[PDB]
Amino acid sequence: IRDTLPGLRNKLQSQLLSIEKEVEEYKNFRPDDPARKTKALLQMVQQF
Amino acid sequence: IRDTLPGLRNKLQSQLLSIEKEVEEYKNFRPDDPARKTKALLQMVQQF
Repeated sequence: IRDTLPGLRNKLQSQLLSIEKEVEEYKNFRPDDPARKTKALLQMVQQF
Repeated sequence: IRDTLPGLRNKLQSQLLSIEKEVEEYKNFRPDDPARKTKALLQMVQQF
């Protein structure tokens, strides 16, 4: 199986990269959190 | 005295028109400004 792992380890390391950004918001989410709620509202309004 | 009044009235109406727009965002002001602070922060960030 090896002799391909460095190709495959990178092949799914990039996959982990493509989601690590949103995983930051998702690790510590608690309902009713005013800080996250208002920050999301502000960025949504700005992009709108 | 009564001849001059129309000019004063229209000029002061124009001046109140000038100031009312600034009063629009200044209808209310409470200590510690719970939401005005966030709104002004967003305005400054967008301006920057």
